[PDB]
Amino acid sequence: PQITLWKRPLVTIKIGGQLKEALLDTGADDTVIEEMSLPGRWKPKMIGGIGGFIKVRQYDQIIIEIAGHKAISTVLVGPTPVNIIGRNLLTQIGATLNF
Amino acid sequence: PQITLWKRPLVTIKIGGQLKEALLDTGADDTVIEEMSLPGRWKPKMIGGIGGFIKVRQYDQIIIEIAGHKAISTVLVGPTPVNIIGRNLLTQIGATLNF
Ligand SMILES: CC(C)(C)NC(=O)[C@@H]1CN(Cc2cccnc2)CCN1C[C@@H](O)C[C@@H](Cc1ccccc1)C(=O)N[C@H]1c2ccccc2C[C@H]1O
Ligand SMILES: [Cl-]
Repeated sequence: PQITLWKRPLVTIKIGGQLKEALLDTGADDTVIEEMSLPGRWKPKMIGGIGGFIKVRQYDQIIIEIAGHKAISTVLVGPTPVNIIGRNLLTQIGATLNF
Repeated sequence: PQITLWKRPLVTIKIGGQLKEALLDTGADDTVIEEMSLPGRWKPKMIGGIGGFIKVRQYDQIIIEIAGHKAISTVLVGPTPVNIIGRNLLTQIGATLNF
């Protein structure tokens, strides 16, 4: 699709076998999902936003589907106020910002 | 142009007559610029991101140029880590997210 930006560019994702809504975020380097149970090994990380930092669980090689695109990438899980799809996955689905 | 997302989507902006670099951010509702001297009336506001909220100066009806595209909009100024161009201005220059 070509997504206009009058509202938040939200898409449906599947992660850990669960359907969720997430924000396509060109300003985010990484993909960060709200606190959930996810199976697998992980390692701690801290990531920085506009209001400071949060601690997350970094999961490598996680299967995730984004607006029907089947992907495999690193997914961070932590106390983000919104599910965020960042550049690591925007690149996998071939997204571009056009003007 | 059409900007891929292998790298941060950084562009040159002009604000207050001064050239700066900024991030085109579809995940940002608003536009927030690092602390700078900008003429004009303003009022305080809070904006929230990962990590919490920050207090900024809200300037209404500010002229700004984004990668050669002029626009007039609300611009926030405060202790943001990076200059961010949000949806309020992305929509004004006709930007879309495509995949
Ligand atoms: C990987 C991670 C997600 C942590 N990235 C960010 O938070 C980066 C941080 N940098 C900075 C950075 C910090 C440290 C290291 N490298 C980079 C600045 C830009 N953000 C990207 C933003 O797009 C993220 C969104 C998330 C969000 C959306 C809706 C509601 C809550 C949170 C964001 O912060 N948006 C907020 C926002 C932003 C600007 C203006 C107004 C508003 C309101 C709101 O839309
Ligand atoms: Cl859960």
